Amino acid sequence: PSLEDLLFYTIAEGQEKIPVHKFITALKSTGLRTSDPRLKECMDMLRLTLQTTSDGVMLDKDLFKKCVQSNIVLLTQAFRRKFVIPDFMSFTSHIDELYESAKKQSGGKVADYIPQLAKFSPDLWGVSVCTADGQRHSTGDTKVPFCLQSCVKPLKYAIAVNDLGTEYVHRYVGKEPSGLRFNKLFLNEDDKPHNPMVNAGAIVVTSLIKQGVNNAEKFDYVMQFLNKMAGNEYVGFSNATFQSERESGDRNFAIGYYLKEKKCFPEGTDMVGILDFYFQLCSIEVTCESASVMAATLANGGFCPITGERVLSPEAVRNTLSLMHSCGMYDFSGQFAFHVGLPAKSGVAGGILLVVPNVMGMMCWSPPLDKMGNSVKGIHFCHDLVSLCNFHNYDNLRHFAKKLDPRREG
Amino acid sequence: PSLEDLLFYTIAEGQEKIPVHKFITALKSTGLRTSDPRLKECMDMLRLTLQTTSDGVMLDKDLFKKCVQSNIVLLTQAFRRKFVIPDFMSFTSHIDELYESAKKQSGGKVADYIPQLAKFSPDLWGVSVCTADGQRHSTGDTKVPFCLQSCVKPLKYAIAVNDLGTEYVHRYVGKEPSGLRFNKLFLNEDDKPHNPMVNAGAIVVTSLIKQGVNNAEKFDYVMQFLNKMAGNEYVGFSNATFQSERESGDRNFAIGYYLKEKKCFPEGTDMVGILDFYFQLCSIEVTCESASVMAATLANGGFCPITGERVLSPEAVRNTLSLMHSCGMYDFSGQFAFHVGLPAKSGVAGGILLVVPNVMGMMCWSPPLDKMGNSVKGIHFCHDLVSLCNFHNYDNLRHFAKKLDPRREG
Amino acid sequence: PSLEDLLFYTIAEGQEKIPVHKFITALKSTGLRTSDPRLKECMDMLRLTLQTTSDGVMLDKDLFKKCVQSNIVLLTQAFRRKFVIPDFMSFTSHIDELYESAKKQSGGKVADYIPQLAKFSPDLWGVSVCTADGQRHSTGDTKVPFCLQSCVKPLKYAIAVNDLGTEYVHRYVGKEPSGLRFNKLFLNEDDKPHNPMVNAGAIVVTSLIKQGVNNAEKFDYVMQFLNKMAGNEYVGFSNATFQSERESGDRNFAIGYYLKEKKCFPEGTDMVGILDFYFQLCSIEVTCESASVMAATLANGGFCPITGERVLSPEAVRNTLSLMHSCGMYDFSGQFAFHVGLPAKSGVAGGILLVVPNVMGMMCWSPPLDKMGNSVKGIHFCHDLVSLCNFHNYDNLRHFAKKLDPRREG
Amino acid sequence: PSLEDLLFYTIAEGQEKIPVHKFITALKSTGLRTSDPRLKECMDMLRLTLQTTSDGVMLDKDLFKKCVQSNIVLLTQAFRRKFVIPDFMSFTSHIDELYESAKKQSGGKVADYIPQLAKFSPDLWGVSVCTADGQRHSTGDTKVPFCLQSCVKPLKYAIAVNDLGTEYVHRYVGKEPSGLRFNKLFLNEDDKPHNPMVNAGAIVVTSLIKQGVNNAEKFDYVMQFLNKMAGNEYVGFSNATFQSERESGDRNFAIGYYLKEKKCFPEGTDMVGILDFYFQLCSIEVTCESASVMAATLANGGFCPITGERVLSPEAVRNTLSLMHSCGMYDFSGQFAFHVGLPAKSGVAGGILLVVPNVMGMMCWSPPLDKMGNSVKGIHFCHDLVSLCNFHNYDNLRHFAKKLDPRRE
Ligand SMILES: O=C(Cc1cccnc1)Nc1nnc(NC2CCN(c3nnc(NC(=O)Cc4cccnc4)s3)CC2)s1
Ligand SMILES: O=C(Cc1cccnc1)Nc1nnc(NC2CCN(c3nnc(NC(=O)Cc4cccnc4)s3)CC2)s1
Repeated sequence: PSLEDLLFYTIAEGQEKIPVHKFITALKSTGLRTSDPRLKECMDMLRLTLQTTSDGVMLDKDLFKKCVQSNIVLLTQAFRRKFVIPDFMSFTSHIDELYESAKKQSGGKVADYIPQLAKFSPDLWGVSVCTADGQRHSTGDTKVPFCLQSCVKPLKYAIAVNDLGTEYVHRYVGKEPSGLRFNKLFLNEDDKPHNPMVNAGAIVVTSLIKQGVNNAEKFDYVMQFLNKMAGNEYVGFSNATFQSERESGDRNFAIGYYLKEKKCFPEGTDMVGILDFYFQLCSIEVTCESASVMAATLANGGFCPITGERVLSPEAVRNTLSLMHSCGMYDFSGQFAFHVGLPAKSGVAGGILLVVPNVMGMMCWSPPLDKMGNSVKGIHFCHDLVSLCNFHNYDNLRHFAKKLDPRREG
Repeated sequence: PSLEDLLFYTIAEGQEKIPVHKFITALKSTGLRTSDPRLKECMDMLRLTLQTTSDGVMLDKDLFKKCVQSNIVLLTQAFRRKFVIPDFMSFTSHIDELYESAKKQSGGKVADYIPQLAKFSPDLWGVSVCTADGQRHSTGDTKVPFCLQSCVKPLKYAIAVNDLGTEYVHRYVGKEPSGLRFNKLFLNEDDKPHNPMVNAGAIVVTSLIKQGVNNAEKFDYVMQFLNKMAGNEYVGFSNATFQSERESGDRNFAIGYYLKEKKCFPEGTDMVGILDFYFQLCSIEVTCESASVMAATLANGGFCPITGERVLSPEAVRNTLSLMHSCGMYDFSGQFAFHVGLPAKSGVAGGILLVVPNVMGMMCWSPPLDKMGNSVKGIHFCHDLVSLCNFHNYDNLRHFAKKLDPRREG
Repeated sequence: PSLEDLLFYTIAEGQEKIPVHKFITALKSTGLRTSDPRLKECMDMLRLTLQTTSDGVMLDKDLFKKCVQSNIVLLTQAFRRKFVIPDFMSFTSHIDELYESAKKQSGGKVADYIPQLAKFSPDLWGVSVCTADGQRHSTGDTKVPFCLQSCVKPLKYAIAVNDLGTEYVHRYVGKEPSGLRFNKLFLNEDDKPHNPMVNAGAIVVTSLIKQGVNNAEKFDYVMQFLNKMAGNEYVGFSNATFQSERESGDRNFAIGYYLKEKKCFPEGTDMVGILDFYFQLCSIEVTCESASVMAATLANGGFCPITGERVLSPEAVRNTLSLMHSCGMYDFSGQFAFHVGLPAKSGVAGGILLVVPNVMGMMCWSPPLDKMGNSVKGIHFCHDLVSLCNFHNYDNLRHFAKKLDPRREG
Repeated sequence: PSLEDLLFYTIAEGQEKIPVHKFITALKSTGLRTSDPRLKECMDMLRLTLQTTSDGVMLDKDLFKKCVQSNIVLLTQAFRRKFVIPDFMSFTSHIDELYESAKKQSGGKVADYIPQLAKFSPDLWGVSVCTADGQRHSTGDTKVPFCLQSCVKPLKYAIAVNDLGTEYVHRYVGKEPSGLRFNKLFLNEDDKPHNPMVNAGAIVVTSLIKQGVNNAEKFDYVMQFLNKMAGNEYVGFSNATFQSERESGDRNFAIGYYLKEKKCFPEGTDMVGILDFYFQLCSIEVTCESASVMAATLANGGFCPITGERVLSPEAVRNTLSLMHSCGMYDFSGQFAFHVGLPAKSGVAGGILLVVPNVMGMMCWSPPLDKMGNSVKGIHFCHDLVSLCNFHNYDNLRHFAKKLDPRRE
């Protein structure tokens, strides 16, 4: 016996050779993408042999085995229906009506704080899925770049905990939501910002990453880090949005100066420089496809699902997902933690970085904000998602009424 | 083939009959207890045949089939390692070290608010486990009764949601934590108490249960409900602490009068009576074993693990562990949700009703409280439990560092 | 060939004969109810032959032919999927999600003008469907009686036109919406009330039905008419709300006196009597199921869908849905006609008698009104219904984007 | 089996030749025209073969399948009587007497506001039909050009909603009829014009189409759009009527200035320029044949029936037909909505752009207006049309007394 031939016969279906197109649509139907980095040796040796013998698209038992030999384990799990969502193509059908039912929520106002987020169309709306096994799906404006704005706050918090540890990082920032009037206090009773998901806490966290080095290297360090979270998909930077947050952030200068007064940074901090490094991290660009892999990295204990690389410590991922649970959606956070129960994080460009732990990561994006600062279609979509599947933090995996469980068979 | 004899041959050893004592120690090894209600028919048929032959206590393939036939389904998955914790014997050993390393915490103050919760010894300490499949283990003072006090707050909330629905119940009480700033206000900004786990909201929740009938019937109904949650194990009532909580609750009279003047009850409420019903519900007695079954009912989507009866709707259990996560441990709730990540609920008698969703339910009890009102040994124990197993709400089930996962084998 | 044998084998599945329950569940799957009046000969001879041999309960070619022969035309088209909605069982599933998402609409104020509409619970909520072919479905509090109030205005208008004709009836009442400046004037520029759906016009309409006869017979005639419109389902009368609307309708007395002054009644009118008759018609009781059949008569050209009886002339049906289109939802009529595009009529009890011409009739009921006077959940439902299917008056039956069309197969 | 011969055998009538005229008159009898754009490949190859062996007008089994092969789907539905109106030739017979009894309205007065609508004869009267499947018929003066005047309001409203969407567009214009003591207020209570079908509302919608660009491009953009709506039939422009409407529209200037005062345009609007663009859009020319195809695109969910192209989004068509229902016939709208129940739009030149949804589009035209501004022969025709068939918005498709159903056999 051998898994290469075991896999060979499962696609061969009693015939003696496999057309390679029949193999890739079998592959593409599992939800994997042929561009997947863990499939690259196999696609290399398929493209080589559809050159080697350009006659017959067809593959004998060793022509198949020489091609899938080096990734065979991940193709067995794909074809033996062992991915976390086994019937991925029903799931994407469901994603599609969830996307298309959120698509007709009219309302919201595009953030017009700066000329750069007024430049985005209200009818843009994209959602991208990446599961803990690399299965992907997108619908809508998923390859359109936009800035994370404060979707970067969990990502930089995780990096800070990864290099520094929870105890150090939480000498300087709290771990609870403020209370839903204190939309306007900077510090809790211990003179620490309430948590890493508010501006005062984010600014303090930004002050802890890669100390002792200038703002050019730190930005690279976070970008090197954000690159691996996305399995090297698109992570960019829009200098346009940086310059306009550069002279329209009197609040962050207010927070920055208030924090310097009450001695909330580590010794030797250049506060004004930390604000610029902060403003830059907010102008970093992604698409929903790029970002959903970042989200799935958090869904997968800190391992990038499409590379197998250890990006974040499990301690870092854990803290980041518990604070996104409770403080991730501005004033809607408690309502969100009750009704949706998923770690999510919103940003003013229209992003919602969503994580369904142990299953998948997501990014939803539509620029029209509601009156608390959260993308309207994102909020609607994430409600309909939990109303349809047992993904809520406190749904039961055995008795879940008439919800769906994409993790299961029939 | 047939499952009854298959089970016969796995116990029989290739030998020709099974001593009845070896069947029961094999049974107890899975963590079940012979008193299990879903095992009643099978233990009935053992007591019948241990009358027939008062020596020759060994059992045929056929007579083994005679007793186990009618509970064979849950006896096989018991013996095929298909319970949520398959190696239950080691897990309780680990529970045992956790219990006995928490046992050495000197500190804490026994509640002396009343002559009845001060009359309890500081050295009592009991921990009880019930898994979603019915496996049980206890260590320490697990069978001595004590009152839930405000461990009953999630339970009566669940009942309320069960009968009325989330939308009705949350016309009258919020669903967010108040904030470690607004721990001293009675109402949120919408003139509703912040959440069902603080006295102002609990009192309001108590006013919604089974309206239109007098307080004697109401108490009976909550007691019937608490009976099903515990699989008909011990739930009692201490008239002593009822009289001493009626004699010292100017706190609740203040809250009640404020809620009654401010139009926060449903119309036709006899507020002063509701306070008595409220005081009554807090004086209800349990043991840690009884209460852990109550807890496991919540861990199990609303099905009592030792009877299989659907007690609470999944909507009620989901909401109840969602509010226990964010508002369950008084001012320690945010620190608790961060470090422990389990829905828990504390009470001044020394109780912590703990839930590991999809795994197990628990009750720890030791009357010495810390200065936030939480049992000292209870808090220490749940820190050590999550520090040892990947039970935290946002641990990953695949990559989890140096933690242990009792759900798996080798 | 034979129409009965053809049906026999289509259900028999090639097997022996048909268990009587298999035919009955097959029947209910088309959406008809065994209570259907045009099915009653077939059900008479079903229980007639289930006394024949108290156990079979299986049915030959010629005993199946024995029962269905006399309704065979209506049963084959039901079983040949030829009703206006062929796959009725998903459609009701969809109605079910529509009902359950509107059920979460918090808002509204229950009418407290009278002690009789304040007595209703804010959470009562029912929706029920009857198609032009008699297929029925219900969800929620559909069997609870409530008064039509001014849902009766289209019905009595229809009665009036049926007996007198369009030209006579519109000597006394207009046929346009007044305009959202003239929501508060009684007469249009021709000294006629603007249309039959506002109180002055309804009051005038009440003055033309069965003139020359006393008010006791007049009420009987309208009740006989409403009986036929509902296929003899529930139509009642609340003398409480009648007595309470006559003691508090100074508005209507003002209207009556003004119309009497300006000579807007037919000669020989006892105006004060017509007001009493008008108040009576507003206190007529229905349930959502009864009233939805009334609606379905209007969807069906004036033929009762569950009896085949011609109740209203097509001239009356056209005009009444033409006026319900433009003047039916008080001040919300123009906004409703735009977005919903369905003839509807709202009433203060919380009813919306809604009609999808050529498809189905409906009645939704929830007592919370919004501040234009229309049931909140009723309005939300009719928004989502049209947001989901191509039922809007000026949707296209061929190119309709991603809307659904329950009228079609695949 | 295969469709070309199934069609061949249905026309051949068991015989072995088809004269080409027998196929073509069979074709016209369905109401299609040989000029139909979705038939031109079949007609190109038809007289190609009446050139190849140009004596012998007859068609073998293989020669018929060479000619009809690329348009076969639309040729079978035509011949299997599967168009929305199957007996088109009786229906047009009915259209003929409906036209001919309306020819008998003496009355009305021709618009003489400008010398260009006074130059038209009161006895001009044309009606043209285009069904949602492209079947056509006309009677009378159907090839005579005239301007849309305010027949353009539904068309440009649709263009705006197609590009802008319902919610944006109705930030600037209401969606209700005002009420008929209020044929004279400019703005409703939210300071928006009542609806896109009155001059103040139309002027505002004209201000939302293709903002930020010059007036020549804007006009071209609307002209390209109207061209697709008519399947590239006649859409013109009367520069004469433009000069006389810019010369005599002080109320529109009155309206324009009032709307400027009350902040009713989007920021950066050159109002006086928007009026000029508005005056141009009103002087755009059509015939009743061209215009009936425009109507049928609205009858057909936004697809031009004689080209198959998607021109308007289904949302745009829906909104434009709801507002033509209720505000389309000036002060006569409510009476028209009641008795006729069809989305229609009238114009000062004498046109009525009529739509029977899911069936057909129409344009009736006779310049004599009545005292509310609607062509008398137009209004009379549309009463008798609905008086004869179950086309009213709230007729029943199953029980309709003694009316006709041209949709049925
Ligand atoms: O006469 C015609 C025909 C016609 C055609 C052409 C020219 N003229 C007449 N129609 C009429 N029908 N009913 C009439 N008499 C009623 C007296 C009782 N109501 C009221 N009276 N006063 C009121 N005040 C306010 O509402 C305050 C307010 C708020 C907002 C706007 N305005 C006012 S409401 C209704 C009127 S007149
Ligand atoms: O006000 C709002 C908001 C609003 C809407 C609705 C209710 N409440 C508030 N909208 C407005 N739209 N237009 C306005 N001003 C223009 C002034 C120029 N015209 C005229 N002037 N005078 C005129 N009367 C006559 O011709 C003859 C006549 C007849 C009857 C009585 N009296 C006189 S028409 C056009 C209107 S205000």
